[PDB]
Amino acid sequence: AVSALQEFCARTQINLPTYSFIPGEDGGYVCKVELLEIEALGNGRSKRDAKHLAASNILRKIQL
Repeated sequence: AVSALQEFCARTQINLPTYSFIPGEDGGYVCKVELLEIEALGNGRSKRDAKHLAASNILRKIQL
């Protein structure tokens, strides 16, 4: 998902997204992504998983 968002950003000539991670309540990981003043979260058992989930969510918000 992250690659798709970064590619999207390139094609649309906008800034790249930034990410931040916090411990999840269930012992997993929660990721926040910020781009063009849009926020989205992702929830998974790893930073990898959460990062892509967050990227996917924010991508839809901006792209669609």
